[PDB]
Amino acid sequence: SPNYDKWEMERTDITMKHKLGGGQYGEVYEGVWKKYSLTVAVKTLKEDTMEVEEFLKEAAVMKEIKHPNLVQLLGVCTREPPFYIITEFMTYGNLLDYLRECNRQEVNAVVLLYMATQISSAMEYLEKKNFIHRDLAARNCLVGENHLVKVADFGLSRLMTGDTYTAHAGAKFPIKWTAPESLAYNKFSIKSDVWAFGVLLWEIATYGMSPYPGIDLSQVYELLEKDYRMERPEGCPEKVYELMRACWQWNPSDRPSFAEIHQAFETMFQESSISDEVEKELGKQGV
Repeated sequence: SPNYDKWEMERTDITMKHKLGGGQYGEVYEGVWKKYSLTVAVKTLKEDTMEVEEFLKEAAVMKEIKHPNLVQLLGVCTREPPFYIITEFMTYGNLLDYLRECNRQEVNAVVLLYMATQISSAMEYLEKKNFIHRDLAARNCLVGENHLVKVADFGLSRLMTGDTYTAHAGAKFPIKWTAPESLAYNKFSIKSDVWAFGVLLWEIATYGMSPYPGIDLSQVYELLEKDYRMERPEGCPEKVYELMRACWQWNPSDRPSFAEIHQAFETMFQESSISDEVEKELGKQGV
């Protein structure tokens, strides 16, 4: 069979539970895959099916990639019109929703920088293999136990060339995460995804606050096109802000690579990562 998947397993082997985002995250449910007795996340695609392209693409990428910092496929069911995408159960939900509802005393600056390190590592796997996310965001990242964050699919595609305008019409969901270049010309590149990563860095440092909050959506386009980019989050280190602002560099040719971004995280997280040379802790972000 041409649409067969060894990842495709019997739906009957899963007992569904509570919906994890049936309200405003799609038709997402909790389940348990009986033959392993492990709790799972189940995406159904029955009702509105606004983006069959994007959910079916999630299955396609997860079969071509596997890493603990990319949401790992547990199975699928694409043999049936109500398409299912089965993944791991992440305890704390989306990174966006977690940070907004988390205890900032526990989930402090030091973990927040570490999330950005895990995510830049995750993206580096994709970029190495010529995959692109083009839609990178805290809502498109997940968090589980041991403060573990991982990047997800959500419009994850193959970059291949990244030779400008590499897209498929609806190649974005969140407008405030979409680059000025991508708003004006609908053009995506690896540098347009670097913008989305910068907005994600902002989200993490602001405990999940929305980019450019309180300014009108019809004005978002205007300001981003006039080279506007978010300011330093309160409690965010200067060193991280240099990186963050660089991800929002106006010229794509002057904008940093994932190589340069990774080295920036790697040096900063070995000021914090030592966790031994610094006695009596290091770094306190209040609010």
